[PDB]
Amino acid sequence: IPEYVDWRQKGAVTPVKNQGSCGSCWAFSAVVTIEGIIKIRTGNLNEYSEQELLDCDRRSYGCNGGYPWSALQLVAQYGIHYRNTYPYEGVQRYCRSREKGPYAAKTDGVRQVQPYNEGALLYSIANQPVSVVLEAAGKDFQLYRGGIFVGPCGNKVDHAVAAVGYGPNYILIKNSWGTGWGENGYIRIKRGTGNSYGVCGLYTSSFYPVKN
Ligand SMILES: [Cl-]
Repeated sequence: IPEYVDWRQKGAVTPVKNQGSCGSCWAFSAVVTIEGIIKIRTGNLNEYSEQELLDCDRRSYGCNGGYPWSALQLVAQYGIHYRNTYPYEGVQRYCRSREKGPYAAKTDGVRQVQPYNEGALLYSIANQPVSVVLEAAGKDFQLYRGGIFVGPCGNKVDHAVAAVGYGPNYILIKNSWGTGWGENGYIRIKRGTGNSYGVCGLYTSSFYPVKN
């Protein structure tokens, strides 16, 4: 695998968003991976709808929270519309996918990374952006501005984000808290400690879509 990865430099990452007060991190996580795989597979970089997942993933709980893997399964079975055709309203509503015309994109499956395994996650990121989870409730994570973050933070994960790259001592993470948080919306999380959870629980639960 390469020494350095950054899918932004391949034009596979859309601008940073802000989820607001809604508990929709799981949908923003999933869309990052969708935007990435469609660019890698088709050549187009486009913004897809987090609201559609919020409204239509019957296995999640709207603004109470949810699962990136179930969002990705829904996109594998049905598809997803463009974000501008189905914009973010910040509250759950009824599923309006049928009123939006044919889907803009569709994947063919979902895969899971074996947990607590830094190298398995690195291998997946080299192929495409990966949905991951972490503990974001600590003040240190909330006040982060740049550099390689070593914590403090525990492993009680609570927040889905996306890994869009890595380097020798870090993994590169795109958050959905606006550009005003972190390194222009991003954080470099330290890798290579002697902790099997990863720092901030980073290796707890990672998934990615597949698209023939
Ligand atoms: Cl280091």
